Amino acid sequence: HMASMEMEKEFEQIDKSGSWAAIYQDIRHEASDFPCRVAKLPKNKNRNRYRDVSPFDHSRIKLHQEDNDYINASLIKMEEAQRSYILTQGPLPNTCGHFWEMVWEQKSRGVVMLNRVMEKGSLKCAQYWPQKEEKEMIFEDTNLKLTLISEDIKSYYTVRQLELENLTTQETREILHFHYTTWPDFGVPESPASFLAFLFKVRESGSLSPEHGPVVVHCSAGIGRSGTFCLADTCLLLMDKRKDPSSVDIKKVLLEMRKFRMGLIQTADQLRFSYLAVIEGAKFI
Ligand SMILES: O=C(O)C(=O)Nc1sc2c(c1C(=O)O)CCNC2
Ligand SMILES: [Cl-]
Ligand SMILES: [Cl-]
Repeated sequence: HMASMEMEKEFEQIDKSGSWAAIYQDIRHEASDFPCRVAKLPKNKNRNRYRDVSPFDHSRIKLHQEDNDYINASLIKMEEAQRSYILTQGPLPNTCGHFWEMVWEQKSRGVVMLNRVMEKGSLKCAQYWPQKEEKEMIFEDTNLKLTLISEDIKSYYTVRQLELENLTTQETREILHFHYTTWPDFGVPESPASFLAFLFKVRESGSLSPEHGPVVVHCSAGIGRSGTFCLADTCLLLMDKRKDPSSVDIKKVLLEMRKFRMGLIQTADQLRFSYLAVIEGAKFI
């Protein structure tokens, strides 16, 4: 609760001085810079959505195949918070099989999608999941079948139940798809409240629990909206875990996160929203 007070005070000071842009640029300046050799290999060029968004070598997810283990995905491991997330780009038409291979191999229970397939007339992500029950998808390169089991469309987000089957073994797994449909690219959710309800729904599902593989989180690039979501979740969690006397430094936590994947949170206003969500979330809880 001491942490709640200090964070509100910090928020108000930043807000009054109009320092969000400067503080965000400071974070960009001091963010970790690690090699992305595998990502930059010529043969992986068509596996990357954006030339300026790559996974670091040290934290990238490796596909368990022998010919090419590369996917644009990173493991964010928050030690104190005991949270792990896989942040990845919105799959390309040729990497949908890879995406679901990763989900299978990493034993993820949930996938958090923070974008729409089409945004402002532009394709931002492949249609990597089935839209009708009787029309399943088969990914021949990775030998997986994907079936839409059910779908619940709400005003701010959609929750789906998917069934992923390893065709090689005929083993099946239930995957939860949490699709936030009202979060504009390079923007913020319509309110802290609707963001928090979404986050709480993801939390309640067990998808973030140590008993499962890490949740898969993605937007178009897997850094802007994806970064905002994970930062808020982790910081909210730390607000609860840490006893007085304590504080939660959102800037430090974000820098910690950026050790695992570049460019997490893409605008100063997304950073500001992160503060708001954590502050409001903590008050509610
Ligand atoms: O989807 C997000 O929230 C996100 O970070 N998107 C990003 S990050 C990023 C781009 C995009 C994009 O969507 O066009 C394009 C240029 N490079 C950086
Ligand atoms: Cl969509
Ligand atoms: Cl950046």
